[PDB]
Amino acid sequence: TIKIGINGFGRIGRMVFRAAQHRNDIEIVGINDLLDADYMAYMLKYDSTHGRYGGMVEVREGALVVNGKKIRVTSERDPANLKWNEVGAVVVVESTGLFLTDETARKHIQAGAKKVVMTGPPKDDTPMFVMGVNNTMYKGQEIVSNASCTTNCLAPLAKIIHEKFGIVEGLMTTVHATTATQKTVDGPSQKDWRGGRGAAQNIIPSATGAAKAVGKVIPALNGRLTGMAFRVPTPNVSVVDLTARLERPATYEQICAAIKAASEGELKGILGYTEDEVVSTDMNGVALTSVFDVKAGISLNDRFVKLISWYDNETGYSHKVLDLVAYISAH
Amino acid sequence: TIKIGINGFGRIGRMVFRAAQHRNDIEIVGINDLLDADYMAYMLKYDSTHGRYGGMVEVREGALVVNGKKIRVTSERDPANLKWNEVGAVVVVESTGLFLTDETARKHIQAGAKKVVMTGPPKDDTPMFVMGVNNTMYKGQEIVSNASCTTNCLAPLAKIIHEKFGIVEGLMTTVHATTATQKTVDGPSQKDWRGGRGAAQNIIPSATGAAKAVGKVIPALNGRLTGMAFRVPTPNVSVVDLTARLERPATYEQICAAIKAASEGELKGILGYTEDEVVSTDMNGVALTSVFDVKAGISLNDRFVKLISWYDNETGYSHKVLDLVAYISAH
Ligand SMILES: NC(=O)c1ccc[n+]([C@@H]2O[C@H](COP(=O)([O-])OP(=O)(O)OC[C@H]3O[C@@H](n4cnc5c(N)ncnc54)[C@H](O)[C@@H]3O)[C@@H](O)[C@H]2O)c1
Ligand SMILES: NC(=O)c1ccc[n+]([C@@H]2O[C@H](COP(=O)([O-])OP(=O)(O)OC[C@H]3O[C@@H](n4cnc5c(N)ncnc54)[C@H](O)[C@@H]3O)[C@@H](O)[C@H]2O)c1
Repeated sequence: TIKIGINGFGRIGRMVFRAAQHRNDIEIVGINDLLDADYMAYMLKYDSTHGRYGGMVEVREGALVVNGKKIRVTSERDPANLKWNEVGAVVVVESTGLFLTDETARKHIQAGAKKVVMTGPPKDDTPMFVMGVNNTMYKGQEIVSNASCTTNCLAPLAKIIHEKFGIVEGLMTTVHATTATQKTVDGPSQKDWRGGRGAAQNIIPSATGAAKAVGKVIPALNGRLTGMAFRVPTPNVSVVDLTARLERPATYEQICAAIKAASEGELKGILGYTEDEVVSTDMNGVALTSVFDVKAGISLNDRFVKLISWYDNETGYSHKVLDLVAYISAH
Repeated sequence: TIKIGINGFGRIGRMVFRAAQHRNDIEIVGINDLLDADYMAYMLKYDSTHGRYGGMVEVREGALVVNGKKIRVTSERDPANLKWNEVGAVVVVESTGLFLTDETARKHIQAGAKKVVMTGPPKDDTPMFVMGVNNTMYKGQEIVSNASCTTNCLAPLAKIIHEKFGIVEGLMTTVHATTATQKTVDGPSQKDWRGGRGAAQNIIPSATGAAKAVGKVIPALNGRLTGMAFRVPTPNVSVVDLTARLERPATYEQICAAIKAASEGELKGILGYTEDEVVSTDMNGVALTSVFDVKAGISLNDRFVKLISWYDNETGYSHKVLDLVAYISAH
């Protein structure tokens, strides 16, 4: 069993925790945040988006006891102090949002861990992996990134479309749920002025590197994709809108058939497929990283198409963080 | 002044009413809905989106008195019974959403009006006009349409881009505010299943003919544009995202300069321009039909670009309804 630590018990930290509770191959042995143990237990027990936790949670002698297993709780702001080897944590999930460079993430190795997975795109040349797209390119690196939720939705889709028909060029928009970085009412966001504006009141444009990042995980698409985002007033679940110019002609039904085939084969469990009249809440809790929406998209012609794919930005990404942990542990 | 009637005193009906109150060339002489005069006064007086009406509103002898002028209030379900001649209403704004064919709209002419402006796209081949784009093509027709809010946003933008650089092909997404057709909680929408789902809970994909309609008001673009929509949990203000392949190379700066020039010249008061870090609420109450957002869009390369333009779907469209009324009255 792979023993892991979580640094940052936030939306992703807690949903990674939840995702682990039905896996036999991974066990959480310690959690670090800026919280007392009793408060951590409360944050795990109750969830506005995903409902009440479906295990037993208690606090005993300053540790979390979840379904019988003791979990060390610490509140070290500096992860270099974490003594991960003392609880046998070999991989740390770095989900604070704050430690996205080699130097900062490597504090966990200074503290006794063997490997680290960042839960966001790096600010340096730390390698990014996306399950089902380029994870097999892993070369034993101690510190890696699982990219972003948006990259995890776009990349599996772009893989299939590019392999089957070729992407000459593509532009992406993601319509994305509100996140923790945003504000309830207009407030200060000195590095992202639009992102300070009240989240529930507004459609809020945002830059995103997620489309360009697809060219890092699919090198054939380097320079062939970019995009942007709109943040909107929903609490979870997002959607990619990819407008692509194709190398070779394909009707909309041929495109749908290729995606369906991929969802049943190579990308099973990663890329999914629906023909139902779905809305965002229908994807809340779905562990797929990309769910292609047949009826939502549209072709102008045989070489210019708009493709729509959903992603539960909390749940799917979190399950794939653990898939990446398992992958790098076996390789 | 041009004496007009309004049929359907809803979001558009009321915002058309509000748009008329600082024009000296148009006078509202009668309003029809399914409502008592006292309730109609209440609906005008108070508005969740646009605030309190800034005039005096009184009810006297079952008519509205607004700023000391008498306005007839009726509640005829069948517009053939409206006796528009009795109040001297020459043009009728048809804003119920129900009478979008020649035969249904023409009931107003049977009822004594001379011309009708439908406030949505027709279900038949009634001619559509967009101010600044094809209104000069008007040929004296009795029954016309002002198209949709979305077409009024996209058409002025597409006009500038096509005229300056040429559009090979384009695909549009609009991220659109909730409207009256939607439901507060999951409810019945037999002709539009997704649109029945709870509006405030969901991102809701939706079909729209607005991009294809641009090809009717700009014939050179026939067959070159299509698109779709996402409905999101905001009360007003929407945005167009146009992804276009260009006939000749243009930098993002050159594109912006062409839009700025059009906004100051030919399309002044129709298409606007901002370089600020705006969000949707900043456009609430803006009477422009298209507001180009410099910082939100992005070029992949000199021939493939994503262009973002806002629209207050209530206010902009309503002002342009009155501009069309004035135009058809003088031509
Ligand atoms: N929410 C999503 O949809 C999503 C999806 C994919 C990736 N991500 C990424 O994952 C990261 C976390 O996102 P989130 O949405 O979970 O954020 P979040 O704000 O919900 O969680 C961050 C947590 O880190 C804790 N924290 C802050 N400083 C700390 C420190 N010095 N030591 C320990 N804990 C600390 C906070 O108390 C909080 O519980 C970010 O990089 C984000 O971009 C988020
Ligand atoms: N709201 C927008 O953003 C927007 C923008 C552009 C165009 N439009 C179009 O304008 C039209 C009206 O839209 P809205 O959003 O104002 O709708 P709405 O539902 O707010 O208003 C419709 C009004 O018509 C009244 N009505 C219904 N049946 C009637 C009848 N038989 N006789 C008289 N009145 C009747 C209703 O009581 C209601 O007040 C629709 O075609 C819509 O697509 C709407």
